[PDB]
Amino acid sequence: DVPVNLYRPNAPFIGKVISNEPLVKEGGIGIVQHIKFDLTGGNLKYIEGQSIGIIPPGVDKNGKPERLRLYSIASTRHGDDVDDKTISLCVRQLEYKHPESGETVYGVCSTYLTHIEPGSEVKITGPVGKEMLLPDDPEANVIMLATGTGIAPMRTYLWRMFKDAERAANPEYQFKGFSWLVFGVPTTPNILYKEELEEIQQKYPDNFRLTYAISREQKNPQGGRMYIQDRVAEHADQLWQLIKNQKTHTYICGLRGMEEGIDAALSAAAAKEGVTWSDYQKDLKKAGRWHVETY
Ligand SMILES: Cc1cc2nc3c(=O)[nH]c(=O)nc-3n(C[C@H](O)[C@H](O)[C@H](O)COP(=O)(O)OP(=O)(O)OC[C@H]3O[C@@H](n4cnc5c(N)ncnc54)[C@H](O)[C@@H]3O)c2cc1C
Repeated sequence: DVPVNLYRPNAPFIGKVISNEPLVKEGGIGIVQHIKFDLTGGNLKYIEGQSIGIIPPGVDKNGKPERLRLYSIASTRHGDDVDDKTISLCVRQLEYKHPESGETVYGVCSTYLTHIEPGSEVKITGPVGKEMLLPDDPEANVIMLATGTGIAPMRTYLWRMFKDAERAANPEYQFKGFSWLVFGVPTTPNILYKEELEEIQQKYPDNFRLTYAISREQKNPQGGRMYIQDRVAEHADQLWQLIKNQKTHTYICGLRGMEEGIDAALSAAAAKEGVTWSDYQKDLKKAGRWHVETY
């Protein structure tokens, strides 16, 4: 029932770019683009939580072909237009430091993708991943802990859950559980999909809670910048009480190193009731209720 590896690196799907919109608004940090691809002419199917590979053009410094980089799928199975013909990605341009040869180094595949023109052909492989899939249980609770581009799989769940055209397209899935997104970003102009996330919270105030950790605008109780781990510690008792429900699934996605602060908050909360979190978390992973994708 889960599509996997319908296309592989030795014979990828050649899709075309339809659009390439900026997501970071004026005053924000960096470049993050929303890129939609045409899937007509092939049989690429996918579902929510999965990833696809992109093969960038060119050769590395040794003269070898550039390999694929994985990107979380940012659209539901139906695409943004709910027509089953497209797929979207949420790509941040990677750039960095002086202690790495030269001055500023630009990532090959993320620079390629964030500056790609409509009409351009792209090499696509996949889909891949069964670690971040959404339960078909409409009464599930869904905790979502994201930073930056880790918002991508979360957007596929929330759109499936709360978009009107999705609800009309998926008769089998009419969500009525509770979902909570904690989204960590550096500025308010960096809140990817801010307008659409906040519209969902207005229509479904009993089914969706939205919490931000904005580091250049908020301080934690110790005086430092507000990060997602500071927000998780703030609500650690509530998050633990929801995690004890048999229906609750937790998703964590973003850049590596966010998992350590989430566990230390949830550890202190579990300890109060005589539970060892790291032991409890193993059972959750085997049960398929603890989903992690960091990179
Ligand atoms: C499952 C999965 C899902 C992903 N989803 C997304 C997504 O939705 N959106 C998204 O933008 N990205 C996503 N990523 C990351 C993405 O695959 C690529 O790694 C990223 O876009 C950078 O690729 P590049 O080709 O731009 O960089 P490369 O050109 O390969 O540059 C990366 C290399 O340079 C180095 N480097 C990187 N950062 C630094 C730093 N601060 N200091 C020093 N050296 C550094 C390392 O050697 C790293 O291997 C995902 C990764 C995985 C594994």
